[PDB]
Amino acid sequence: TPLTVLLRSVLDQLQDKDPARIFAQPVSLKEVPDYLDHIKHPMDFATMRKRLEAQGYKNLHEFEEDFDLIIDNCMKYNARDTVFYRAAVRLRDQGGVVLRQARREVDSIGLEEASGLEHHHHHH
Repeated sequence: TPLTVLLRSVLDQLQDKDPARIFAQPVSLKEVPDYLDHIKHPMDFATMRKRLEAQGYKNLHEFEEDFDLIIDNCMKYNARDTVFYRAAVRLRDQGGVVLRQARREVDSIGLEEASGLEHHHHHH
């Protein structure tokens, strides 16, 4: 469907803002045993991918909410002076540009035309 196509393109670009794959898979309790003491709703790109594949996002807003979980959880759990926190800040800022442009396109030119534009932009 057009919505899956749009969200797939957006998710691919969001992951490009995470080149070291810090957010690509769930945080492991084996490596981070106290994670769930601070984070109640873990989220990661692979989990968003699965939800996408199954048409589990009603619209862009629900998709943004999952992206926000990835960001907010990382800035909550990890202290400011860490590699994880800084990577979350870059993903928040760089991905926010992507998300606001995608919403802007859907609202102005329609979902199909936005999915077409998101599959290959001519500029950024």
